[PDB]
Amino acid sequence: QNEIRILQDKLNSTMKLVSHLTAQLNELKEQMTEQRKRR
Amino acid sequence: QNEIRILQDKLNSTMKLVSHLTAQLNELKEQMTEQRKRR
Repeated sequence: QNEIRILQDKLNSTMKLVSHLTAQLNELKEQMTEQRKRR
Repeated sequence: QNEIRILQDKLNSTMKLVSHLTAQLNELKEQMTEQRKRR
């Protein structure tokens, strides 16, 4: 049961990592938009 | 006591996860605003 709780925490961490990846993609899109605006 | 410190670290991680969820919601709102602007 303690391992199951740890597994649930790991799943939450995986969800956070997925959100971080989405944030990184958004940052890349923002950087591309800034570059286009500068040009 | 060491477990209590680990629990405190886990609570900090949970707070970070909550902040990450808020950031994801903000990113979704930004994406919706960008879509509305494009339309």
